[PDB]
Amino acid sequence: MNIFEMLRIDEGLRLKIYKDTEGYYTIGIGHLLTKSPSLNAAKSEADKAIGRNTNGVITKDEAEKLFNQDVDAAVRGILRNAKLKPVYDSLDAVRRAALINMVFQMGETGVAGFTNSLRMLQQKRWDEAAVNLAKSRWYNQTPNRAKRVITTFRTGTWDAYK
Ligand SMILES: [Cl-]
Ligand SMILES: [Cl-]
Repeated sequence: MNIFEMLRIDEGLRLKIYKDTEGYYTIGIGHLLTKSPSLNAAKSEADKAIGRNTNGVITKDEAEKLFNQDVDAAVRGILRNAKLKPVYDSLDAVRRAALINMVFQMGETGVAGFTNSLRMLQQKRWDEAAVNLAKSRWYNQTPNRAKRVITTFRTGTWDAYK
């Protein structure tokens, strides 16, 4: 299992514009297009992202290409963030995939806001960090995905995904 396969299980793949769990326009593998309510603003962002007139539909290839960039961006965002980088550096390979996953879903800003859990992860206090992460809108809004990410952090194994 690896980050790509992990995120592919969490986000799924849709080749036509769709609405995410929060109601925002998305396409592909969890690629957010816009938080605006307009399907047209959504189609525009899609064409700009792909480089062609898409009419809100893309191909598998196009989807994976966006996915590749977005994982790359997630990692570089972590490495560039003063709050995130130390945490990341401190973690083993599996748990790093868990933090990338959170960043991909909620952005660098959001994750960075998990001050206490981050501190507990740095300290390697798995069980306590897992309890802290669960007290969040995140866990309440997408509980199954959250449990999977959280177990990854608690265990350092891919069990939740197997
Ligand atoms: Cl883009
Ligand atoms: Cl969920």
